[PDB]
Amino acid sequence: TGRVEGKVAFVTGAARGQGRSHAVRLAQEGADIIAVDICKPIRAGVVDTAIPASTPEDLAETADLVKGHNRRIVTAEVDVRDYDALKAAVDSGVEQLGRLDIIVANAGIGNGGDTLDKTSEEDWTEMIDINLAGVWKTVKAGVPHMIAGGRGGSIILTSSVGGLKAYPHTGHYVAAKHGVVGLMRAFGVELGQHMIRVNSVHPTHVKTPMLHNEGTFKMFRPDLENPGPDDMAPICQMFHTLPIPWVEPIDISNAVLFFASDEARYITGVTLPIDAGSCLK
Amino acid sequence: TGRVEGKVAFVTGAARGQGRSHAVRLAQEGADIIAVDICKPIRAGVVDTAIPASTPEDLAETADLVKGHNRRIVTAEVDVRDYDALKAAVDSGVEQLGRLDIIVANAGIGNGGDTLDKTSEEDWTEMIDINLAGVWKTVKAGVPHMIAGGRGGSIILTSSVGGLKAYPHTGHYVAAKHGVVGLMRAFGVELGQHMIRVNSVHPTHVKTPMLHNEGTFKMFRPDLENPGPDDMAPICQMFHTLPIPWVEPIDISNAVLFFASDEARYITGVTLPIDAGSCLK
Amino acid sequence: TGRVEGKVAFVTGAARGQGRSHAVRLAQEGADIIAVDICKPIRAGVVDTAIPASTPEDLAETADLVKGHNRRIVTAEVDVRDYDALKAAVDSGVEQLGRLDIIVANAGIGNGGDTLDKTSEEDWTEMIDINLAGVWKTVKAGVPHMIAGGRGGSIILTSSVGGLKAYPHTGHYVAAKHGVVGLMRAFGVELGQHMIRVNSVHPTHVKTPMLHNEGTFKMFRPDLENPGPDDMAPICQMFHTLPIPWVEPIDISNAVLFFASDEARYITGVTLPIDAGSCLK
Amino acid sequence: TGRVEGKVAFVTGAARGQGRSHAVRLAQEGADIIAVDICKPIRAGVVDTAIPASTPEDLAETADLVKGHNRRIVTAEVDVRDYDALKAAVDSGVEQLGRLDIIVANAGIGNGGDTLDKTSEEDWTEMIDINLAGVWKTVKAGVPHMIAGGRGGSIILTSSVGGLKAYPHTGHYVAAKHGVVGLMRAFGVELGQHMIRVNSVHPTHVKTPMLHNEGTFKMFRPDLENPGPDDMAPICQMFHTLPIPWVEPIDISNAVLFFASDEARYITGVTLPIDAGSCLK
Ligand SMILES: NC(=O)c1ccc[n+]([C@@H]2O[C@H](COP(=O)([O-])OP(=O)(O)OC[C@H]3O[C@@H](n4cnc5c(N)ncnc54)[C@H](O)[C@@H]3O)[C@@H](O)[C@H]2O)c1
Ligand SMILES: NC(=O)c1ccc[n+]([C@@H]2O[C@H](COP(=O)([O-])OP(=O)(O)OC[C@H]3O[C@@H](n4cnc5c(N)ncnc54)[C@H](O)[C@@H]3O)[C@@H](O)[C@H]2O)c1
Ligand SMILES: NC(=O)c1ccc[n+]([C@@H]2O[C@H](COP(=O)([O-])OP(=O)(O)OC[C@H]3O[C@@H](n4cnc5c(N)ncnc54)[C@H](O)[C@@H]3O)[C@@H](O)[C@H]2O)c1
Ligand SMILES: NC(=O)c1ccc[n+]([C@@H]2O[C@H](COP(=O)([O-])OP(=O)(O)OC[C@H]3O[C@@H](n4cnc5c(N)ncnc54)[C@H](O)[C@@H]3O)[C@@H](O)[C@H]2O)c1
Repeated sequence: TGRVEGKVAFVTGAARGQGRSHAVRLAQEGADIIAVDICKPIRAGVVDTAIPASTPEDLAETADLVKGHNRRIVTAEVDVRDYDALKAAVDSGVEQLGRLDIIVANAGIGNGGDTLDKTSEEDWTEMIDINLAGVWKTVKAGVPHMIAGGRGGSIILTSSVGGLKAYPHTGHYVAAKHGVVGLMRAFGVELGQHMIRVNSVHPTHVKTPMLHNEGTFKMFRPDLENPGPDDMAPICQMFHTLPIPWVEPIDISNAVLFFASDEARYITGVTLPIDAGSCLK
Repeated sequence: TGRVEGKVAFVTGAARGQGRSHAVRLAQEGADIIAVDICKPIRAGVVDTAIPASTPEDLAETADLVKGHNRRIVTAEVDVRDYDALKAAVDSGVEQLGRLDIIVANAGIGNGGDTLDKTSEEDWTEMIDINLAGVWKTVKAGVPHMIAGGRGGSIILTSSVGGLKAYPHTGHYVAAKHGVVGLMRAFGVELGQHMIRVNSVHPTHVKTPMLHNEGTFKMFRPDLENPGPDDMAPICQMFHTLPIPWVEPIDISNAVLFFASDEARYITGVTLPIDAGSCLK
Repeated sequence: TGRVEGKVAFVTGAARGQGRSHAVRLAQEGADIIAVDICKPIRAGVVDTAIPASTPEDLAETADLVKGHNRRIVTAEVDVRDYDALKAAVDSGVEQLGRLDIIVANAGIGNGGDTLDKTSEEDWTEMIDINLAGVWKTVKAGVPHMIAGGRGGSIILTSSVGGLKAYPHTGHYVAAKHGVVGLMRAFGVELGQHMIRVNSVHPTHVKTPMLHNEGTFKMFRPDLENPGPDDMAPICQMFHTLPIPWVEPIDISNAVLFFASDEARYITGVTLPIDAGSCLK
Repeated sequence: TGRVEGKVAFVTGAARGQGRSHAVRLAQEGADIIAVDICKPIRAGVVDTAIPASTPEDLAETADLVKGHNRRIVTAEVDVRDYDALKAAVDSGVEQLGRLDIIVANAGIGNGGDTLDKTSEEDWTEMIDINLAGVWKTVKAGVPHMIAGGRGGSIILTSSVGGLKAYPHTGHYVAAKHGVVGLMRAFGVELGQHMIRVNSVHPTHVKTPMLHNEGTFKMFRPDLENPGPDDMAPICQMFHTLPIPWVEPIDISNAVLFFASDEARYITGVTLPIDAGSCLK
């Protein structure tokens, strides 16, 4: 039997990166998946962002990978900011798949890059709306289905090392990610009575398009004209106690899997770094 | 002679409660004050709140108390959500008083009271807008004046025990107050280069109208028909290691004063509970 | 293929309880075991302790269980306080089993029960010597074998909820268990360069003879003449967010297994509660 | 009126450095002092230490400074490891001065410098005995006098940044200093009933002979033949968010004074860094 055999997991930001990885790993271990992603640029008139937008095709690819593990998947192209649309998608996914046992609130963005005193209200607001309020909305949408099932469940919120410590030029993201720790604790204290566990994962740098993009390469290596990942690697590695530059999506997925599984049945309220020792520094 | 002699402090939520106490204590110790408060109900059409709104007269009373210590005060009736209006008020205050050395981001609200899965988006959004984004706006408005002075300075953010641990029916407030810890850390890492310190205070229950109101008395003591503070005291006391029911505004002001003063010149990045040992439980 | 297939784990306190469970779970998942336990009363002339001593037969039983999973086990009856004897036992175990990949520093005691200001130096010293210095000695004995292997490895220290928060009448234990968090961090920063991860587990109450003994029953339920586990259960449950009285040894072993496995290859420096939400309170 | 007018403070490690500063600062603010220090080398046959020993004359110099503030002082040359001697000294001090309101458990050492896997049991044991068990003994000796006074009180334990995070080659010290956080929490939960507050201070580098010695200069600047403090400054500064190389004893004393004073009457259970932002990194 797989470690989440017979369960259903709702994963946001599932089009690519960590969210894709979570969908696929959970499916490998026996779960069917409700996979949602915006699949559009975050800001309507704007495609020229450092972090590229995801596409409908990215989400279709996630679906094909999940089906390759002989599991079912319901996909929906929906913005976690649009609560009514998100709730409709989750409602339909639970109709189709029969239950909801696991929530992985993974969807998130980067924007901005100014000091916090020079950050625009537009960048601030978008950041809070997705990375904090969107996580709230994700749990709010899924949890009535988990409660009604009467079997308990497991909720994993994606924070960051930035939910535990700060770094210059990321302050709006740090505020949001710290707020996610509050959501984890608040939901944990309210939902424990239903044998629902709530925990957060805190990745260091992860090899996804959020990290590996031209804008980010240039920010980490302003001394170079056309830096790539190999140029950024030694700078990222300085943040770690283990001598690696970043973790992989599978590393985060393996933590999510642990929390989702019955092997972590009595683990709730925890902030778990998957950070190669960043938080020891 | 005073511990903040010759300094100027910008205090939000100064109409009453802790913010009034901060303004008066800092003035007692030699600071002039830029005091801001919304001075009206939080939600335009709405006075049916458990926590009563502040008034213009409340802020005028604070001003009289500050003047009683032979210090100057500039007051403004402004909502911390309205960044342009807040910035204009602070700009005018610094014109009048000559400098800005201390920021105390104290303004905050309570609302709601449902479980977090049942919290309205209206209540959520108002809470984040004031208790998280309002604190960000407060620092953003004040800090250019502190940087430009070239003398360093001290920024104190008011979080809560709720910014460190959760309690049922307060989850949106907990998310905001945890976000405030992120703001503290983020501003701390960015502003240290200017010899600006950033720290947060985390009160337990404080005797102000935010705690002492009819709605709250009845909520803490549903067994009584007309409960007052004496009836709520033993319930609040159960949260503490020291056998007291709540701290007073002066207790929070004394911590603010410590952080504002040169006696805390090299203290930055700290989360300081004034909590009667709540966080030991 | 087991999650620790082909590895060797060194587990202290392996005669019963959590340590036995760790040996057996790790064996089930493919590891051979170096299992050590004092197998005698902690204090030479003294058998009438609240927590009963382990016996040689207890350790023989652990061995039979590991062999039942078709794995190899080397046992040794040794006190973790006797560094030279412990080192000799580990040296022999590694000779026999070929490598050392995982260290589980699980041996521990309770004693005392007075307030910390009334705790005897005898009780203090024994507590520190086993629960803090014995953990240090365990890692010190095993890690040269792990380093010399050149394959990286994983070290798990057993702390407690008492390594993160205090409770009356357990203060010497709390000091030791907080010291264990220091050892985890210190070894983590030093050993990361070898791709050796170091983490700590923090159990709430666990159903082992350390919890389930006549002395402890009477302490939790002084109102009863002959209390048993059922009488203690509701008191223990008040410490938790999930409505359970205690976790089982397997719950701790499943966390140890996660950290020991390649699925946690980049997780280091973490304090992981398996505490049913005790640390949310 | 001084901020600790009419109080008596018991300070260990009072011969020089931070302890001297605490004694003098508390005296300046109106407290009489029971000042203890070993005033001898730590290890009987041994003066070849990087950190120089204190002397009886150092303690006499502290006493002269306290008397210069027109306060009384009782001095004793006593090792905090010798509980019976320490208790006898405190008992006599309280006879002479009439009460005990404040305890400052400041005495501490450095030794060793190997990795934790290569640290001798001699160095380990001395470190735990003084920096952990010595702190326990200090509170144990003083606190009955505080309890019996019936006026409440304040206990400050000196930990370190090393009680919150680790650094290579300091692991035994880190274990002890983390244990001190456990003592603080344990005493906090037990003594709150008596209106006794317990808190810890966590200095970064402090300009005392523990930091400023030949051995340490050479260790921080192996590239130089005869390095002094000016050469060590930029290396220490790299650990901080504020651009300073170290704090001064007065900075720690100002935090001790705050906690000792009625201005911190409801503050208990807190870990307070005076660290120039080290813990933000
Ligand atoms: N990549 C890193 O280094 C790193 C480090 C720490 C934490 N994180 C966090 O991990 C999580 C996953 O990020 P990732 O690395 O996979 O990045 P990613 O950008 O590859 O994936 C994020 C996915 O979320 C989706 N998304 C964003 N906003 C959305 C919205 N409003 N509604 C629905 N979907 C939305 C995106 O379209 C994208 O497909 C995020 O919360 C991120 O903040 C990332
Ligand atoms: N009272 C408690 O028990 C308690 C406990 C922990 C933390 N806190 C926090 O302490 C701080 C002070 O609260 P208090 O106890 O003095 O309560 P209070 O309600 O007496 O005072 C808060 C003041 O903030 C003002 N304010 C609210 N929203 C505003 C806005 N948008 N713009 C400008 N001013 C605004 C109010 O008008 C009021 O005068 C708040 O951040 C609160 O969350 C309070
Ligand atoms: N049982 C609980 O509720 C609980 C809660 C939190 C943490 N812990 C910790 O979990 C760990 C395991 O305890 P357990 O619950 O399995 O209790 P247990 O008493 O059943 O098992 C502990 C084992 O450690 C062995 N041991 C003790 N001192 C030793 C020494 N000097 N040298 C070698 N072996 C020695 C004992 O003989 C015993 O076999 C301990 O570190 C304990 O402090 C236990
Ligand atoms: N100096 C730093 O950079 C630094 C940084 C963090 C924490 N600390 C801590 O601050 C405290 C004060 O150290 P300091 O900087 O003033 O150093 P210091 O060496 O100048 O002073 C420490 C004093 O403690 C005394 N002492 C040591 N062992 C003793 C014992 N067994 N009994 C009685 N007295 C004893 C010494 O004789 C000395 O007078 C210590 O706990 C230390 O670990 C220091």
